[PDB]
Amino acid sequence: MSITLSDSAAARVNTFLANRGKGFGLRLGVRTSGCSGMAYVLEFVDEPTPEDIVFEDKGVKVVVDGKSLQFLDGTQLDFVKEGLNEGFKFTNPNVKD
Amino acid sequence: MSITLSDSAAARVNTFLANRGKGFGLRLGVRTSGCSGMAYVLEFVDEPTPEDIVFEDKGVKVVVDGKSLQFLDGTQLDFVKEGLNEGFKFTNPNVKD
Amino acid sequence: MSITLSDSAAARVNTFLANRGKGFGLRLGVRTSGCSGMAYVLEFVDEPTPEDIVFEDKGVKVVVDGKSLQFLDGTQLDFVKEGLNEGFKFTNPNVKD
Amino acid sequence: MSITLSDSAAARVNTFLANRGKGFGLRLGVRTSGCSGMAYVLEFVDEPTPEDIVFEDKGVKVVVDGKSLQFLDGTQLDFVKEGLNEGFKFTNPNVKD
Repeated sequence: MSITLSDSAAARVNTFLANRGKGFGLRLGVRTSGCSGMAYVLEFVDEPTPEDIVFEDKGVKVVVDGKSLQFLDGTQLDFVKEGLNEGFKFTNPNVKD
Repeated sequence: MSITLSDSAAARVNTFLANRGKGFGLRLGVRTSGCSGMAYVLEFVDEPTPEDIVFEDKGVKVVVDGKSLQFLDGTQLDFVKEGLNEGFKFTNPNVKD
Repeated sequence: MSITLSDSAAARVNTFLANRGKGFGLRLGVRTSGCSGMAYVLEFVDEPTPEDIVFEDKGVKVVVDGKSLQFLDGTQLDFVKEGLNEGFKFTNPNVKD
Repeated sequence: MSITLSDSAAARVNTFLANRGKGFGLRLGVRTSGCSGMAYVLEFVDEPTPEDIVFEDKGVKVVVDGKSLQFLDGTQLDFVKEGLNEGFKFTNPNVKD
């Protein structure tokens, strides 16, 4: 944590968790986009691994691999509707552009 | 640091710094690629700002904004030649894909 | 996590948790010793706060305030017997002396 | 950096550096106080090692071992006079007591 969710993102995640009928909560992750690039990833979690770090915002369990925490700290997960596009959006004060 | 450069990257950076004729060294940075994405950035530096953190690998000064250090720690800057493509490549043990 | 417990520490903590009859697990914390000093602190936890980060080693829930994580990462909690003294001991590879 | 010096601390350090007649600046470090304890350390630096991270506040070069940066980030070095006592004092918002 110092990872936060906006109302709409928590709502969206809770919506997903409710329709599914099970699950511990939300996984934030990170992967290479290619060569000089990082991509954020979202997944459902049923079970935290022993490698995982677990925390809470707006009553949503967020699971983050311990090794990925350096990249994700300070992240605000938002859910936005822009034009014909609707989906999750990651923000950092520390980062820019 | 715990940011490292490979021989070829240091060489490449030193090559760039030599042909240019001036410069303090190398800036590692980070920017949003879009929505759920981070892009690594490389720039020349003539002057560290007071916000900057400075360190050394293979006698190359690396300058990193203090706020970007969470994302870049553990980074190995390499320089690779693959097919018709030649350029810088960022690696992290912590990250994957 | 990247916070670990030795066998004896986990045993000791589980022993404590068993005799007590309840509790979520273990809190690792940090406080000022005075002027130029930090002291590690151990406490029982019944409830993770929303500020807390939770993780696992040897089936012991470790709770760490999100703000204290910078100081505690890489910590090995051990439990040692030395002479007439027996108690918890904190180690870091990164740190020395 | 995100390590800062107060006016009095920078003054004090610069005073020390001036009377000495040489030196690159200031080393912030960390050592074990004993068992469950950390102590902050201050030293002069003439030469940053390749392991070191260098930054600036109030035109004072602060040198911090890369491995010690997790413990020192967010530190405010102050210099205070309290009673018959006068000396350096380390603060963190993140930490308490």
